[PDB]
Amino acid sequence: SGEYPTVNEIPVGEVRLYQIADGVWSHIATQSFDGAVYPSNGLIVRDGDELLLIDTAWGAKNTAALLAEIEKQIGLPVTRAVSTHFHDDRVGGVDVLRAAGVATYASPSTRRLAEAEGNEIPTHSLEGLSSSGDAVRFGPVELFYPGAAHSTDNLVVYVPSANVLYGGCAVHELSSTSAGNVADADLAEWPTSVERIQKHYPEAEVVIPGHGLPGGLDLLQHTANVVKAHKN
Ligand SMILES: C[C@@H](c1cccc2c(-c3ccc(CS(C)(=O)=O)c(F)c3)c(C(=O)O)[nH]c12)n1cc(CNS(=O)(=O)CCN)nn1
Ligand SMILES: [Zn+2]
Ligand SMILES: [Zn+2]
Repeated sequence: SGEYPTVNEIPVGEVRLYQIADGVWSHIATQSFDGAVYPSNGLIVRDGDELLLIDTAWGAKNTAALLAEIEKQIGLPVTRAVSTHFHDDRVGGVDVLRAAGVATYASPSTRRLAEAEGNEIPTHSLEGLSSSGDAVRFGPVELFYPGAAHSTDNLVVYVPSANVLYGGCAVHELSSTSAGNVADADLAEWPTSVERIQKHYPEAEVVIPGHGLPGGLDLLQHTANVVKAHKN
């Protein structure tokens, strides 16, 4: 009823939306993985009379529920989606999106890694993001490649109209005391990549992690702190 939703308000298979700013929402869903349940976030950004989606809802059925929740709560069509890295919490549901008429995008690096892993594969390649510090415009957002962090391909997303920074899984929530799922991470490079984010988006007012509660710019330093402690 107004607070940012958590697993306890989200059974696996339901999706909730949360208004971040004018024309900016996060989507929250839950999924089971290796016998434990986790929340995950994505983003929705108004693009005139259309919507841009950032990341799936972690699974085909969750992503179908996401589209249904968007129709219920917003009522504008999702025309494009960007996946910010290759794991299932970002691309699982791309097939559902593609069958719903959504054009799906990711960097070539994400597409290659998704294909190699057996995950669903966005249709279109996002060029211009292969070097750390690269940025490109995509509808109402800027996509930024900070360097290797949670994964080698992770992208972050900035909504300049609202100073909203969606860090994806390269950014952790303030309550975290570990670095999450680090199987594909570069713990040595991650702090440098976070520093690049901090330098590029110093005016960010809301920072949204890939999992957990949004906050302010402090999430960036906190992430560097937990990653460094994990590496150690
Ligand atoms: C789907 C995704 C994934 C699944 C389950 C959990 C996560 C997590 C995660 C996020 C937060 C916490 C709480 S916290 C900051 O306090 O720790 C946490 F405890 C874990 C992440 C992530 O951090 O963003 N991602 C999660 N995933 C898959 C792979 C590679 N697959 S693999 O089977 O593991 C190795 C085989 N190659 N990596 N990530
Ligand atoms: Zn991941
Ligand atoms: Zn993640």
